[PDB]
Amino acid sequence: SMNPPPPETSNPNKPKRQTNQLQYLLRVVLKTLWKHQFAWPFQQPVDAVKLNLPDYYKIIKTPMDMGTIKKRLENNYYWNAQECIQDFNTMFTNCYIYNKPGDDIVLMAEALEKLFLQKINELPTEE
Ligand SMILES: Cc1cc(-c2cc(CS(C)(=O)=O)cnc2Oc2ccc(F)cc2F)n2cc[nH]c(=O)c12
Repeated sequence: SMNPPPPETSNPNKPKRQTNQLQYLLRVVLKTLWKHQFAWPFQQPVDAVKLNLPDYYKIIKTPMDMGTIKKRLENNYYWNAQECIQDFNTMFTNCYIYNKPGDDIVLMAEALEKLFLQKINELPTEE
């Protein structure tokens, strides 16, 4: 029932980096997913109390959401782009585990996941 604390977006002891790939993930990949018509449920941690989903955090043990990912990109929380990509893949996998196929939320996540994959199919490089 209770909402756990949301995932950290800053850690003074974690080594940070900004790469061109990470800057792209923020400016292009995240901000394009953000504006999609299906993005709104994924823009903040799932509020199990508001939604009356006391089982949500009983089943989902590594929560993740694009709002968290956004703040992590903006705080250069990540070391490389694959760390970020893994937060996206965790967010989608969470949705498919907790829900069932055909659910409206699942249809939303599948659409987002395909757009996301289009956008990271080609990332930039550094010289
Ligand atoms: C990942 C995620 C996000 C949400 C969700 C989040 C918010 C925003 S907040 C501040 O209240 O948490 C509102 N409604 C939601 O549920 C929906 C339920 C039907 C639907 F068609 C569209 C939804 F967005 N849910 C709900 C159930 N399962 C999930 O995996 C899930």
